[PDB]
Amino acid sequence: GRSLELGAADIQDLESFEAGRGALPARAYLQSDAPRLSLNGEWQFRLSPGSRVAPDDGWQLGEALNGFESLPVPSSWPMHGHGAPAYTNVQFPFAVEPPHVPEANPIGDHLVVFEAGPEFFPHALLRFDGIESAGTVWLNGVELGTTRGSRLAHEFDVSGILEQGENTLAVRVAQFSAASYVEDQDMWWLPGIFRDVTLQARPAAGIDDVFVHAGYDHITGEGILKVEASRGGQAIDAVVRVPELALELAAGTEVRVPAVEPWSAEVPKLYEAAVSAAGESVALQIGFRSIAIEDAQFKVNGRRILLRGVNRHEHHPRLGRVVPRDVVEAELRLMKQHNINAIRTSHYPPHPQFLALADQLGFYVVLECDLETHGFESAGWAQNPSDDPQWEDALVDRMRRTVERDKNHASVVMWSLGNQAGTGRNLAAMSRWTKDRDPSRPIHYEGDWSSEHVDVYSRMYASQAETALIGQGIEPALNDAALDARRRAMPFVLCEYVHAMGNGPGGMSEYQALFEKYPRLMGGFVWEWLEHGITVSTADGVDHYGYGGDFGEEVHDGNFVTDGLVDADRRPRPGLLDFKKVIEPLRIDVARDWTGFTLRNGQDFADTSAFSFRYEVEADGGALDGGTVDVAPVAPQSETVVELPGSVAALAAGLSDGRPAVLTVRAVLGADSAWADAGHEVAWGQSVREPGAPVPPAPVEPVQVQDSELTLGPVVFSRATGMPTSIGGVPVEKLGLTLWWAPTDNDLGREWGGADERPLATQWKDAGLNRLHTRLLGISANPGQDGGETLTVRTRVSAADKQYGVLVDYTWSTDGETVGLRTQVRRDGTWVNRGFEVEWARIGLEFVLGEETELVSWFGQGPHQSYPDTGQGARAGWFSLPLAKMDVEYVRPQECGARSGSRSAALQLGGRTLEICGDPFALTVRPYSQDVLDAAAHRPDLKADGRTYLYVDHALRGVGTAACGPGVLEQYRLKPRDADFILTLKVRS
Amino acid sequence: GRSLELGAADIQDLESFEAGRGALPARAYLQSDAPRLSLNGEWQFRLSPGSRVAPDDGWQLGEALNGFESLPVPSSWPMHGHGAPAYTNVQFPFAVEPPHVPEANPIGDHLVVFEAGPEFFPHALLRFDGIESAGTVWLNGVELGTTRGSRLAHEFDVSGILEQGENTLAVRVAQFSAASYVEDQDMWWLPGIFRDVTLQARPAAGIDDVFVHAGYDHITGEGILKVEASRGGQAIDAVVRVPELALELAAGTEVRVPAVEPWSAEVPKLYEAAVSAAGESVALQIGFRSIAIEDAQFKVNGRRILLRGVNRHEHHPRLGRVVPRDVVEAELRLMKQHNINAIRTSHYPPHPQFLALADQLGFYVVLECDLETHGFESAGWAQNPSDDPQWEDALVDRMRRTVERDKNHASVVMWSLGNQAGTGRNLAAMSRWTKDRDPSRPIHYEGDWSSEHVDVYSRMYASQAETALIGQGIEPALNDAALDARRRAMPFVLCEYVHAMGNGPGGMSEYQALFEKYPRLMGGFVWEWLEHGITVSTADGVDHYGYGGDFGEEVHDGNFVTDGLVDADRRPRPGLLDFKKVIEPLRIDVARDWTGFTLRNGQDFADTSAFSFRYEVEADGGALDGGTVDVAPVAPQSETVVELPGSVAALAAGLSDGRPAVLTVRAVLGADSAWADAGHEVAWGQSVREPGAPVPPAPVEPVQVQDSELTLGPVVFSRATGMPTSIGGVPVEKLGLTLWWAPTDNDLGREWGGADERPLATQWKDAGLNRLHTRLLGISANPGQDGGETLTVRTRVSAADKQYGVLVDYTWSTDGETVGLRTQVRRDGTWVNRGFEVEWARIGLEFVLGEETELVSWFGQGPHQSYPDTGQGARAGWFSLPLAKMDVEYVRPQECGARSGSRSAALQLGGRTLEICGDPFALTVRPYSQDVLDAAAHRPDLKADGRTYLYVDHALRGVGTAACGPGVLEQYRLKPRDADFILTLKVRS
Ligand SMILES: OC[C@H]1O[C@@H](O)[C@H](O)[C@@H](O)[C@H]1O
Ligand SMILES: OC[C@H]1O[C@](O)(CO)[C@@H](O)[C@@H]1O
Ligand SMILES: OC[C@H]1O[C@](O)(CO)[C@@H](O)[C@@H]1O
Ligand SMILES: OC[C@H]1O[C@](O)(CO)[C@@H](O)[C@@H]1O
Ligand SMILES: OC[C@H]1O[C@](O)(CO)[C@@H](O)[C@@H]1O
Ligand code: NA
Ligand code: NA
Ligand code: NA
Ligand code: NA
Repeated sequence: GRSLELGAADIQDLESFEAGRGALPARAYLQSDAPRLSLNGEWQFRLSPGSRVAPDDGWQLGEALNGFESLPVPSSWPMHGHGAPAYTNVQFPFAVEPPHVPEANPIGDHLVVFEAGPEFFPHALLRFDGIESAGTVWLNGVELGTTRGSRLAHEFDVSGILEQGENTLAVRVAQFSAASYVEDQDMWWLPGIFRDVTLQARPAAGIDDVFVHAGYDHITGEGILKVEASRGGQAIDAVVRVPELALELAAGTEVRVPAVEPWSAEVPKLYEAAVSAAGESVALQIGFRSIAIEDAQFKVNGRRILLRGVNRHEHHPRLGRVVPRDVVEAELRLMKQHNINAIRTSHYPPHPQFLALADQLGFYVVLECDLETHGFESAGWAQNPSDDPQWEDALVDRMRRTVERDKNHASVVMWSLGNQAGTGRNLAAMSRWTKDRDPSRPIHYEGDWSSEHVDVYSRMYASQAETALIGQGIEPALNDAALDARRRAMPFVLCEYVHAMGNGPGGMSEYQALFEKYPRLMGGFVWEWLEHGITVSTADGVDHYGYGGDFGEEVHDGNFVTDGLVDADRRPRPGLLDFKKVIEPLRIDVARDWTGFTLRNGQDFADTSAFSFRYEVEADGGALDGGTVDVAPVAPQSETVVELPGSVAALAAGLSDGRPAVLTVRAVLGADSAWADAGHEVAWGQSVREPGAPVPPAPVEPVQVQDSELTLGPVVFSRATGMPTSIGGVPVEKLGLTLWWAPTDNDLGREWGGADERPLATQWKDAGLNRLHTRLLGISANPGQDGGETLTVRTRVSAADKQYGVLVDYTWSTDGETVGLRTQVRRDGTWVNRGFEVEWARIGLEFVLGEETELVSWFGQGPHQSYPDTGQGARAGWFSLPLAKMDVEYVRPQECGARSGSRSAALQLGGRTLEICGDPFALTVRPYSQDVLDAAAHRPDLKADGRTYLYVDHALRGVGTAACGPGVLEQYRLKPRDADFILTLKVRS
Repeated sequence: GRSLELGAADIQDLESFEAGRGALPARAYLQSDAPRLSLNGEWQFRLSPGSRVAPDDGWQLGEALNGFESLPVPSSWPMHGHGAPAYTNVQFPFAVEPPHVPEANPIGDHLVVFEAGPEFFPHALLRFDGIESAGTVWLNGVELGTTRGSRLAHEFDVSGILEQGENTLAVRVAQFSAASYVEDQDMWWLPGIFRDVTLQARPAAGIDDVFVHAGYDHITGEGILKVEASRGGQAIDAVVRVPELALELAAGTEVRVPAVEPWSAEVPKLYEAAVSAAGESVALQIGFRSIAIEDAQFKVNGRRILLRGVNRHEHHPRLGRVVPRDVVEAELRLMKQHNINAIRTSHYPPHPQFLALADQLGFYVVLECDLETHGFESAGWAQNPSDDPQWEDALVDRMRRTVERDKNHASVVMWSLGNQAGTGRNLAAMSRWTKDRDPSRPIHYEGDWSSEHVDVYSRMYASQAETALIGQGIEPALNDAALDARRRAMPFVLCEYVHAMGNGPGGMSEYQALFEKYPRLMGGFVWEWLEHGITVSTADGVDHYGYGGDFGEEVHDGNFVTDGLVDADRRPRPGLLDFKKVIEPLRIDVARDWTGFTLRNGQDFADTSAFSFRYEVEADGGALDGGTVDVAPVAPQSETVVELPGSVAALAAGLSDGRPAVLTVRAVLGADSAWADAGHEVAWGQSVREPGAPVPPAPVEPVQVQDSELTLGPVVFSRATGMPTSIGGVPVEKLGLTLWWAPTDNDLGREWGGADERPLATQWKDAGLNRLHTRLLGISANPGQDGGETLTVRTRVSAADKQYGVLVDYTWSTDGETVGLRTQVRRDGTWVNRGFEVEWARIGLEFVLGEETELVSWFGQGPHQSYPDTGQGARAGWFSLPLAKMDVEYVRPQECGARSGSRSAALQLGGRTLEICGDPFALTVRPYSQDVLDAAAHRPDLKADGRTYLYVDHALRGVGTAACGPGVLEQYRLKPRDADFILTLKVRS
């Protein structure tokens, strides 16, 4: 007997190493006057759980369809109730045995009917800009071919198949195929026809492909122009016209434009052009720019540039991989509004419409091929497609389609072979093909650290320390002298750094100082631009983002998909506010005497003519003075000192010697730009006259003693515990020391190095920092002033089963009006647990009040959160926010919302108002406890309990980027130590 | 100013290093004719959360009590709604800063009123047999004293305080005190007055203490008798009478009884005696026995003994530390019924009534002092009370009270200083005091491996391998030559071994063989006798046991308190059934020809006269022959061969050469004993004629092919998957390979050694063994016989993200009646993950049937579960049980219920009956899946889903004792390997 299994034919095709069959030559995405009909819209769709059960019932004819239902196209079909999204980071969701596919393989059959007028005859084609991951296509029942390369475009000739009038298009899509083994990016698995489908006419004497070459000679200022045009792979006679430059030339000839204005991310000058043959005309946007590497520097138009980058995935919280155009435009505007100038298309080519937007708004684009075999690493890279000769044609095809589609856009300054694909022969073949095809753009690929087949040295998450050694050209040498000589002559780029997951990222300033200091350093791209949160609702109607595991995944990686500077709806996270400041292209150093400010132009090409420089002096009441000062344009990388009007300094000299006041100088847009309105803030700097130290109240009030209570002015103490039970009428339910916070995503990551690789969160739990207990040692009153007394309460704080502890003494004093509180902390015993030193999250106090807080106001850093190694974007001033807005809406709740650098605070408990002053402290106010915060997996898990949780911290730990990359830097760590700090409290009813 | 805190006086007393004040001389627990009044019953009780808030409102007078309510005494008050139980193993539930106590310290005020008649005047006392942990006692308002030593007795003189008529007793009990630091046993923390309270009259010319000395001369057979009696610490004139021995002697004089019958656990001969003065008489039970160590052997009455022991805690699932007397008697009977002969009072003296029961029923008792400082280990033993001079008086007091109370009982053969208390000067002081006081009993203590201050070498959980080296006297030497010479001359005891947590314990047989082989080995005590489950109910009324964490504990150790041979209600676990067989005191080896059996008397003193030897031959239908055979008494440690009646062997010779049959020889009690009825089984042995190999059915039926289904006789296959969808009408929902089981408690423990210390359960999860997936490679029919065909289904099984897999081929054959299934397993790729070899739990098949199973029957080992390194108690025969009874009711659900050694099985699905035959396999049937079993934390989490989960295993892993002690032994491990095995199936409707 012979075979009896079902569907072996479909599965054999899915297991194919080949690049897909039947498609036209890969070419550029071109704006053409040829008639076109978009087939996007409502299609019919049927889902089958595997190939062996996918019906073979002639559905491709579209007649008598059973089981089909409406579905929009383009779409990621798990976003519409057909199956569910599934998130994995590295691990494959199927057994690793290439090229084989699992039995559980969603098969989607798509069908649409459309009308083809006489414009699409004799010749036309069908274009698919993306199918995840394996498509088969029929038109009127005849097979056109298949598609491989989920984020790449495929075109099929329908001449003689397309019929006048009604036509029926059928597409079978398999989620998984052999191609899934090379599409293992860290993101959601989402099958579907997720990009545009277009019917295009191909008139005779038309234009199939165009290759624009627009160089710039920064010495002469000339533009070097050659525009290739071809039909069916052969060069053709066509006319290229550039009206603005008074140019008419034949395609295929190189000319020298006497003077062009060069293209850059800062000044994205574009010239409108058209290349036309008898039967077709293509409209182009030409940006003249040349890219070169010399003296170990990445240079554009003769100047080293600094990349202020992000890694941009394509994701939408409700449509999956389908990003509507208005979302693309909005988010690119938002990037510019935060001083971003570079984008890495992690880790695949974007929607083809993205390229023209990058050209127009101004971004340096690393365009990356759709290739990642990350899941093979855990097996020592055994069977890695990148080094398997059977995969060469498939991988070269991926690179070719990547290069051909976008080769005409000035914004693309580097080609990238892929991401986390190891090293191998097929990667070298992709580089060789690209170098031969387009030598005008350097090659990028991080996976091969030897850098044998690339033109820049790229790394991800290298420490600040190692980056400094690379910046100096003193990194350790490669074992191969020839390769080392090559790599040392390359400029260095961080294709991913300062992982922006949750609270953070920390340590951005230390990287940036190196970027500004060492020319070899090209800059870096933050990981990543957006969180891939998927919107989920409840019968309550409450909306929250879901992540890995929230969709039934047998195998997932949790919330590592929510690791962005903005949430899935492009709401900024605090890290973006800080990032904007870190990469600001102008440096403003306000003089302490308020006479002027130093201004350095950090841009690479533009001067300062685009900015209006404005100043304001704000005080306790409000603004005292302000205006605008004229600055002679400052050349790029140049420096000057700007005088402020004499009234500003005189105003500084006239203050009371205790009055706080802030002078802020800002650089805003003088006029509307393509990405923001006039007045938009780009850079800023401050100088502060800080408020004098607060006066401790004279201890003139005595301590009144009762059986179970002590009273000292407005404070009533529980005589049993020694802690206050109310201050001026507001109930105090608990007061104690804090040393711990609800772990951030970073605290949950392993900090490599040392024999201790427990995450900091685990070190804390093992140490008991989350379950502190306090023992009362004694209560004592002492002589103060004029019959007054101070009340000292001695305690020891520790945790169950631990011998180490801390002695805490609270000294209370009052004049009847304000309350003086002095806290003294002293280590008792060695703070070591499980053989390693315990580290602290904080040294602070937790006040639990028995009433809710409606409003929180403070003088310090704001408006958003700030921790020791973050908060660059938090400026000095007076701020006020409702309680809900003090919080930060991370998908997985975690420590957040602390306002470091606070000098004074005011909580409003309805009619009463609680004020806190003292030496600089961090402020946090929450309607729920830390234990509720730590336990919560999603924001709906957080509930108010009618209380106010007030945190006053004398010291804080940094947050770092330990979820992926460096942990907290040394200077921001918090090791157990003795400490003392003073506060003052007061209630206004 | 000076102090203002509350309750400093009470707290100062709780923090005291002293042994408690005001009590009478520690003495023996004596049965006296002096009038006594038990004050047990309903008391009044008030709970306060700490000393600083415990009222000082004169409640001791019992007048005008506010906040008091009824509570029984004795009691563990968290067992009655006042607070809650809390379980920790090693870790202290409070900060470790001796002698200080936490602010959260439940304070229980107890009060009772009683009448004192003229019998209690002039002199009387109050006796407290246990208070956890610190008691203060007032009678009619006057303080008698305090108590320390929670499981020790205290007596207070009330002469001149006790008043004629009504009296008021008030007791304040603090849960925590300085004493808690030395009472860190692995058990529930349970405050309360948990043992009897008694008013005793002390007539003039009475007897306060008695010290019985009853030695035995095994050469002459003489008894060496001296009975000390004293009053107020001075020897007194008193008469000792022993009627059975015709003895009248003065107390304080040693005499030589010409002939006594010696006492042993096997023959606990006791002589009734009375010692009397003018005003009081004490009734004693005297067992003549002498204990000695010679030639590195622990000897009683001149013979080396073998300890068949358990560690006995005192626990009740609803009363806490209060064990009712009828429960004590029942559980001690149950121990004897399972061949146990020794008890360790882990880790404190038991209720005083326990000692007379041990004397009467016959146990070798290690009586252990109330001392354990385990929680100091994690800090390098810093501050350990065992070596702190300030604790010497407190610890000597503990030992003194321990020794004095029970010194008169023959069952106590060793004194133990404590448990897991490290090493230190105070332990040496406790040993020195004990040696001087009672030299007739050797000293035990495991904590000091050098054994400097003990008379036996004790260890816990030493591997079988190290035990064998110790048995041979070739263990590694101590650095001190003098101490090494001493320890090598000591016999060796395992005070705890084969940890009996969950499924297990495994490896009991390997220890036992060493015990029988090496005289130096004294035996061992299983950890532990009982699970400390606490009963919990729901509104449903369903009862289940709770463990650590189920009572709100901030700090707990989960289900490690449920680690016993019986559950809290004394229901046997399978481990006890196996243990009974492992330690059976007779060895019965049935001859293969059924002519007779070898019989070895494993006892140390008794012959075989107490046993009736019975035989039976059981066959498929039922019993064929049986009767009783007369055995001449066999001396201890002697051997003989017993002939069986000729009809037995002739019956063996006459069987069909394929018929299964079992000959069982049993040793039962010939007459009622004190611990069981006549006919109770003590030892057994078997000889089996196994059934012939099953015949594979002739493959005469062909394979019928259809579009979506294949049929081969009674099996219908899904043509898409290749798996059967029904066999003879019973629906099959899934069929696949298994390599994993729901981790046992042992699988969750770390196996120390090797660079891999992940628990086996974690190794499995990391390896994906719990989430296997199967890919279909092909289906093929082949020529069988006379037009019949066999159907082969080739598959590959792996898991997501893994490259290793296994190829599984199912060959199906049928003659129309029975179904022949051959399974072939072959490794594909190296089964390595996270750098270490993957191990398998099993090689088997899981059948998921679409109907429920009411009954499971099989021929194999039973009735209870058996795994490769367990099941010693499972004997060969035919068994049948309802589905619920196939399961094992472990508190935390886990893998259990497998019946290894099965030759045939019959599941009844209502009207239809599914039969499985084949070479030996393991059988398991469950109404729920493995994923539900693994997820379940308590038995209510298990739910039936209307299906039958049938597991047929060709190979199984052992279970070991890795939760604490050795993991699975080498010969029971299951490393990935190729395998093949045949089965036959058949349905009877
Ligand atoms: O090496 C550490 C291990 O040592 C063994 O002897 C014993 O099972 C335990 O103490 C365990 O912790
Ligand atoms: O550049 C054009 C290239 O693209 C392909 O057509 C893929 O369809 C190849 O056949 C050709 O080489
Ligand atoms: O014609 C523009 C470009 O496209 C090709 O024709 C092939 O697609 C190339 O030969 C040319 O460089
Ligand atoms: O053996 C009697 C011993 O017991 C104690 O009374 C404890 O109350 C000690 O005072 C005495 O030494
Ligand atoms: O009297 C019996 C035993 O008890 C004591 O009197 C003290 O309690 C000891 O002197 C004696 O050995
Ligand atoms: Na996050
Ligand atoms: Na991620
Ligand atoms: Na258990
Ligand atoms: Na235990």
